[PDB]
Amino acid sequence: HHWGYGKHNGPEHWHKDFPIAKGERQSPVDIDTHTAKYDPSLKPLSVSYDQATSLRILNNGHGFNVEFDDSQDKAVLKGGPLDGTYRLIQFHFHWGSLDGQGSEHTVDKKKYAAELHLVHWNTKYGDFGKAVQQPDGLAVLGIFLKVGSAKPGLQKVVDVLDSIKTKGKSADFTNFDPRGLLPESLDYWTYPGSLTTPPLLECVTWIVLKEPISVSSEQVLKFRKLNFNGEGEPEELMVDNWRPAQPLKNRQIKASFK
Ligand SMILES: [Zn+2]
Repeated sequence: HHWGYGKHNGPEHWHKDFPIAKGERQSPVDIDTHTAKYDPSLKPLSVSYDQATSLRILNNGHGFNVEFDDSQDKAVLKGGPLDGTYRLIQFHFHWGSLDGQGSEHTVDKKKYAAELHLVHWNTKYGDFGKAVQQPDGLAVLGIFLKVGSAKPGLQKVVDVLDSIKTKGKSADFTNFDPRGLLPESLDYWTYPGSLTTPPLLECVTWIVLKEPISVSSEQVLKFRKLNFNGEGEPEELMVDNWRPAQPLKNRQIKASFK
């Protein structure tokens, strides 16, 4: 039936409804740090989030999204391997039922507790809908989360989860600053890939940050209390909403650092 992360509707079943699941540039992938090619041509990333305007937080049945006003160049990403300006539209996380799993991408086979994705679309295309149809339509910034000390900037998000426990629930979520989720360093790996949830379109330039951010176990615990189900239905906890690593195939991962 509808895609999900369960035994009968999980990742291994997706290809039946979305054949692209078996495509040539699918994500996520395992980052082999020894075979990644350091590229001197890669410029530094430019993250301009000081004018960012968040509007709402929503439980979509497979995770939660924090949405932003993308009607103007308020929160943009440029530089790095990107040509042009990319507007922030929303961010979401992927996590596990246990601290030893949860991330989509892995580094030398290592899995992190969760992975944050900041989705941006190329302004040359006019709207998100047109952008996903292009090979250079999206730019997604991936950040790993490890369990350790608490991330002060994540608490606002953690506190509002009670309000959107079930599928379809949404809440006002204004004045949230995404800068508080960024690691100290901006060194990264980059490769051409896809969305990790259906429709799985191959329109993404992935920018995966080397440095993980730390969050407390109490913080990730609250993520695990969300529900996949709608109100009044049998409770199914939202855990392990991650897709496993796909074949790299004809692709080379480049590093911005040595
Ligand atoms: Zn994602």
